[PDB]
Amino acid sequence: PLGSMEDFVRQCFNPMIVELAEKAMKEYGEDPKIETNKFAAICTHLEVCFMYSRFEIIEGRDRTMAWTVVNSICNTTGVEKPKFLPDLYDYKENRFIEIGVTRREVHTYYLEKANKIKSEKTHIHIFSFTGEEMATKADYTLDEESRARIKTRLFTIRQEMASRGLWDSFRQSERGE
Ligand SMILES: Nc1ncnc2c1ncn2[C@@H]1O[C@H](COP(=O)(O)O)[C@@H](O)[C@H]1O
Ligand SMILES: [Mg+2]
Repeated sequence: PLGSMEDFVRQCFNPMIVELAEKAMKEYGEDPKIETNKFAAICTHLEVCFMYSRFEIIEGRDRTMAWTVVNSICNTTGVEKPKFLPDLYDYKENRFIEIGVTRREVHTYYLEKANKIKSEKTHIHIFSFTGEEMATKADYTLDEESRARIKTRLFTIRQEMASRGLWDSFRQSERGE
């Protein structure tokens, strides 16, 4: 009763999500059949981006199209150009957003992300599988039920992993970037 994380991924995520995630892994020479906890994390983070998004999706795009979209927004608006390539753009609050989904402590992950991107303008919003969240300046952007729907989906993933004996490994395998 330990299942295959690959089979879980292909069965419990939307195929559009799985295909984007495989595309993203193959781009970096990681194999979805091998690095399966990573495959699941990737799909989960994609699904959160899509649920969160008013918003232009950046994550999930081919890197040349993602930078085209970033540059196009930056040279249309005032906005500072990110050094990395965020997840979303918010046309309302006029800023890029980095979304994180973590199996570690949310403050730890948040500050890792803040330290990587070194931006005063890009908003960071971190979700955990425990239902904890942390967002830049305690500005949460979306309303309560929209964030609750994201947390609920995270719990559903976790329980469905547990059901297959996949949670233990998945939850223990996250490293710093
Ligand atoms: N569409 C995607 N393309 C590449 N990596 C992704 C995608 N969705 C999720 N991920 C993974 O989920 C997190 C996304 O990276 P970041 O956008 O820096 O939080 C990292 O764990 C990524 O490797
Ligand atoms: Mg991203």
